[PDB]
Amino acid sequence: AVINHDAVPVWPQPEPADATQALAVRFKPQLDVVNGCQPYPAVDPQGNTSGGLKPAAACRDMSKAQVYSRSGTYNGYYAIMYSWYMPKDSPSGHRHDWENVVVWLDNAASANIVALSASAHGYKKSFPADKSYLDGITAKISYKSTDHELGFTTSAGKQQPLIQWEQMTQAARDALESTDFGNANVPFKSNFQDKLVKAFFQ
Ligand SMILES: [Mg+2]
Repeated sequence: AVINHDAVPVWPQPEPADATQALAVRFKPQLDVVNGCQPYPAVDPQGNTSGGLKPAAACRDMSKAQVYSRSGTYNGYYAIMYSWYMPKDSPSGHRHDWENVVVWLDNAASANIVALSASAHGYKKSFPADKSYLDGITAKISYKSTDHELGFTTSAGKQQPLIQWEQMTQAARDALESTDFGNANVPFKSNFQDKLVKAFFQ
């Protein structure tokens, strides 16, 4: 069920069990939280989910940091979607926030970044990928309200422990599929392919 936002444990990053999981670890992006909440854990292995916060002192604890990913393919390219949960999106807003960036690769072996798509109010798209947004192969993402949205940045960011959709318990996947996050939507549940279509760079 729903538990207190600050009581959801950080899911430790496991060793990658296969090449899908190792690749998502390798391309884990950096996030520069300019304003608003830090990323928090949204789900635990029993399928309890975050109750969020009613619309930053309650969502600034760096020890709660977490990032999610799901991998797949679309239209001949390889996609790794990285997603963050924030307990609220309140520029002065609503309970819960789900944001995601898609790192597009030509294929999972060559693993050349061909484009980046960042969620915003649709998707901002950097295609061909602007190298000033990459630290090596590490995309530099911002989280900022001017609603809080993702964007690309040249500023260095921070990283979080990654738990992948492919590494979660079934209870956690079921909870992410079924839970009402209100104005926010999990972008890597059964809508994953639909979101990749919207993120696609043409
Ligand atoms: Mg937002």
